[PDB]
Formats: sequence, C-alpha cells, structure tokens
Amino acid sequence: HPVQVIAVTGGKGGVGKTNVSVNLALALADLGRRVMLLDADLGLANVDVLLGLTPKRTLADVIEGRCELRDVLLLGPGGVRIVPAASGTQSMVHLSPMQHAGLIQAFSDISDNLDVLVVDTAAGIGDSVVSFVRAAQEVLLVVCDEPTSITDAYALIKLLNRDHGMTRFRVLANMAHSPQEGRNLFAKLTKVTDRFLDVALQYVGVIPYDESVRKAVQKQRAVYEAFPRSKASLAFKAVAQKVDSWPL
Amino acid sequence: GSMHPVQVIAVTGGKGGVGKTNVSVNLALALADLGRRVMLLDADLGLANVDVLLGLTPKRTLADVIEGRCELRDVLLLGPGGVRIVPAASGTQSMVHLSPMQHAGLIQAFSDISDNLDVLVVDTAAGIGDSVVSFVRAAQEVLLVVCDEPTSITDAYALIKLLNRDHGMTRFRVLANMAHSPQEGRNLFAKLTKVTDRFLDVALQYVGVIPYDESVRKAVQKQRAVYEAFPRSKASLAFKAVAQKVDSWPLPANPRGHLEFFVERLVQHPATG
Ligand SMILES: Nc1ncnc2c1ncn2[C@@H]1O[C@H](COP(=O)(O)OP(=O)(O)NP(=O)(O)O)[C@@H](O)[C@H]1O
Ligand SMILES: Nc1ncnc2c1ncn2[C@@H]1O[C@H](COP(=O)(O)OP(=O)(O)NP(=O)(O)O)[C@@H](O)[C@H]1O
Ligand SMILES: [Mg+2]
Ligand SMILES: [Mg+2]
Repeated sequence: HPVQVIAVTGGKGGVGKTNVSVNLALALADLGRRVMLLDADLGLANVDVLLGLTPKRTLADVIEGRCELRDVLLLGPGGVRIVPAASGTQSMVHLSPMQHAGLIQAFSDISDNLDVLVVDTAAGIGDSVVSFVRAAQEVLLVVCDEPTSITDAYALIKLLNRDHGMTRFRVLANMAHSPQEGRNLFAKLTKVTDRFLDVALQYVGVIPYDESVRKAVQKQRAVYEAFPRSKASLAFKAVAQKVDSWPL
Repeated sequence: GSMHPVQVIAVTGGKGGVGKTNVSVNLALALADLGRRVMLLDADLGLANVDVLLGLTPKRTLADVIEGRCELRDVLLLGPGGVRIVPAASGTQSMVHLSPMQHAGLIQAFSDISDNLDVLVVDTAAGIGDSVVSFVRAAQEVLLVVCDEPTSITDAYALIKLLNRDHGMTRFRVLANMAHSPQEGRNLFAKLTKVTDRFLDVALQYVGVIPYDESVRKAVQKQRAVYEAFPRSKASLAFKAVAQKVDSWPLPANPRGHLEFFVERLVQHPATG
C-alpha cells in the first residue's frame, strides 16, 4: 500500500492553495480514504485557521526537539489527520536542506494506516516550497485567470522542471466564473509550456468562485463541511474523484 | 538645505494575495499624481508582478544587477505618471535565498540613483522570509496590508510579532484592503489592535482603507493600474486619499545625521545629494 502524496502549490499568493488543500483532503476522506494534511506554510500556518483549530504544539516544537512528530498531530473534520505549522517563527521558513529532509523522512514514522498525504505549500518559489513539492508524487498547481497568477504558475513550472527534474504537473483553476474559463486558462499555460519546456500538464478542472467559500473562511469551518451542497463543495468532490483515479 | 530627505515605504503583510502589489503600484501612482518624484521597487525578487500589473516588458531585471551583468540604473523603467520602476525577475530561484550580503549590496545600489527622488515604495513578497524582513528593515515606514479574514489577521499579527520580538521593531502602519463596508477598515484595525495590545509592545497606526472594487479586477485583466485605467473608481479615489495621508508624514528638513549611545556609526535619515 503506497501512500498517494499530493503537493498543492501555485507560486502566486492568495490563489486558494490552503482552501484547496483543506477541502480536497476532506473530499478524499468522504470517498473513504484515510487522509493526512500537512501544513507546509511552515512559518505562516493557515490550515489550523481555516478549520478553527488552536494547536498547542506545532512543527516548531518538532524541529526544536521539544516533541516528536507524532505528538503534534491534530484531528480535523471527517477523520482527517492534520500536521500543524507555526505562525511567526521565522527560522521555519529558511530550514537547511538537512532539516527539510529530516522532517520529510520523519513522516515515515507516522505513515501507518494512511492512504493519502495532502501537502499545503507556502506562496512563492522558495526552498521550503520546492523541497515539499519535489517530495510529492503529484503536483497540483492552483491557478486563477489573472496575468499575475498565470505568470507565477509558469515561473514555478519552469523552475521545477529546469532545476529540479519535475516533468508532470496537475492544473486546477480556482475562483473560476465558469468551467470554460478554467479550460481557457489551461490552454494558455499549455501554449507557453509547449513553446519553451518539455513538460506534461494535466487539467483537473475548476473550483468555481463561490460565496460559500468566503462564508466558510469567516466561520473558520471548511466549506466542504459547512456548506456541503455548495457549488464549490460539489466541485471538490469532483476533483477528489479524479485524484482517487490516478495511478499510485 | 543640502540634504533632501527621501521617504521609504515597505508594503508588506505576510498573507499572500492581500493586495501588496496593487497597493504598491497604485500608491506610487497616486503619490506621483500629487507631484512627488516616486520610485517603485518590485521586491518580490523571484516572482515579479509589478511589471505584470503595468503591462511592462523588461529586457533586464534585478537578477541582472545582483548577478553582475549590469547596473541598477540600466533596469529602470518609466511607468505611468512618471513613476520609475525597478523590475524583479520571474522564476529565478537564486533570488529567493540571497545572502544578507547580497541583500545589502542591492540596498546599497539605490544610493547611486537617488537624485531627484522623494519617495521609494517597496513591494515585498508574501511570507516572513529573509528577503521580506530585510526589505522591511531597510525602509523607514512599514505598511501592512490586511483584509478582514482570519487568515490575514493571523498572518499580519505573525509578521508584527516576529519583527517586534526578533528585531525590536515597535511601530507599524496598517492599510485595510478589499473592504465591503465603510466601517470595515476601522473594525479590522480594532481586531488587530486587540490581539497586539494583549501580547505585544507595539504601536499600530491606521492609515485607511481601500474598498473592494470590480474596477481593480478589470484593471488587472487589462494590465493597467486601476489608478490610471479607472481614475474615478472608488478604489482609485481611496488611493488618492491614502496618498494624501502618506504625503503628510513629516520628514526631517536637511537630515544631517546624529550620534546614538552605544552605536558606532552616524545614524542618518534616508536622503540624497
Ligand atoms: N473558490 C473560491 N471562491 C471564493 N473565494 C475563494 C475561493 N477560493 C479562495 N477564495 C478566497 O481566497 C482567499 C485566499 O484563499 P487561501 O486558501 O488562503 O489562499 P492561499 O493561496 O493559500 N493564500 P497564501 O497561502 O497566503 O498564499 C480566501 O480566504 C477567500 O477569500
Ligand atoms: N481593492 C481591491 N478590489 C478588488 N480586488 C482586489 C483589490 N485589491 C486586490 N484585489 C484582487 O486581489 C488580487 C491579488 O492582488 P495582488 O496585488 O497581486 O496581491 P499580493 O498581496 O501582491 N499577492 P502576492 O504577492 O502573490 O502575495 C488581485 O489580482 C485582484 O484580483
Ligand atoms: Mg495558504
Ligand atoms: Mg504581490
């Protein structure tokens, strides 16, 4: 039983990486999978904030040697297991390759009875982002239809490909006003990556712009839980069906 | 007389997508519209967006400067309103882990292009990484852009806490963005003040609020600044009001430097000449 590992990323700030990570995790749990969600925004933790959780200890405690990784695990909704990050601990955003590797390696000790790990990455193209993305089997790029997000997503793809040997990427359009808007967005990325790179982009669909997501964030409850019948939640179910179909 | 003070503002906020770059671009344009000589630095070093919001196509960037291929003056672009822009790179990693020395070298380089300058606006990256903290500490005024969601409040607080705890920074300016009601900006400021009052020793200063405006969405699509493309929009009028406030912050006349106890080197306000 190999664990499916999905890194949710995108370069651009605020495109919905954390919302997608949280609600994809919940949707996969709804399909019957045993799911873990790692907050890899190591110094600006938001997974706990979106879920209204107040972690006593975090990955900060782990790295500083005050506790073991198993000791910081939190229970989220639907049985999802959460690994919480720190908020405001600067050292956590520039960890050595050794510390990053050590952390990733340490997950093998809490891998029991697990089907899927979802990893929520920070904004940007920094070492923490690249380290976690490189360590995943599937790279889910969250993109929205604005020139800055398209530009940032392309930059991250180019970087991961040219410096880190990554050659396959999943693309999810978030805050789309229509499914066709997402397809057109994917078409844009396909043309520029076709022209300059040798990579395989695979489209996963859209999460629509949905006021229910804004309401869910205010409530600090996952939209998938708080508004299970909303268009966004139904779209997360669809993405989960696709993810679950991917070869391990 | 014989030292002209320069205002230096770092626009930051921790949270991704809160409007740091939109605020940087449109504050710069609004200040230029008031008659100030403005420079705008894209300090999102590895994911440049200032050029993207303005529809500029740089041939050289900060990466070329830092890596010793050209000088800072060579990469300056003339933007709307006469704002001079220093463009960043897009997808060059060797930029989101510069050494403290390399950051220092970049900051030092601005002294060569300071003539005829009133204000430098610095657009920082998301997060609390070394690049962000270095550029924030290199400025005189730190402008946190915050919106009324728990994640923005939490991230803004985290940045304030780190700067206060680790670097002794005490005073911060706060600008609310994407507000949907007239009192939302002040209410948001109060939320942040509540948390910082309880746990920190800081002095927050409320600057104002930019409303959520569909005109910003349209401007970003057109790759034109909302201040230029929709000058009568609610967002653009708010940027005008905010620039008038920013412009009123007093600068020392003829800043000639002073000594401080247990500080070896003269301490001097940013200035030119
Ligand atoms: N499908 C959606 N519909 C409506 N609003 C959305 C949607 N997805 C995201 N949002 C909004 O976008 C905000 C940012 O989402 P978030 O998941 O925090 O993005 P992020 O990419 O993780 N941000 P960051 O980690 O700081 O770079 C949310 O708080 C909502 O306001
Ligand atoms: N006042 C506003 N009204 C409406 N939309 C806005 C407003 N300000 C920002 N936006 C939207 O928010 C998006 C993000 O703005 P942007 O200025 O790129 O934020 P940022 O903090 O610089 N992101 P990043 O650098 O990637 O962390 C914009 O592209 C617009 O969609
Ligand atoms: Mg996030
Ligand atoms: Mg930006």
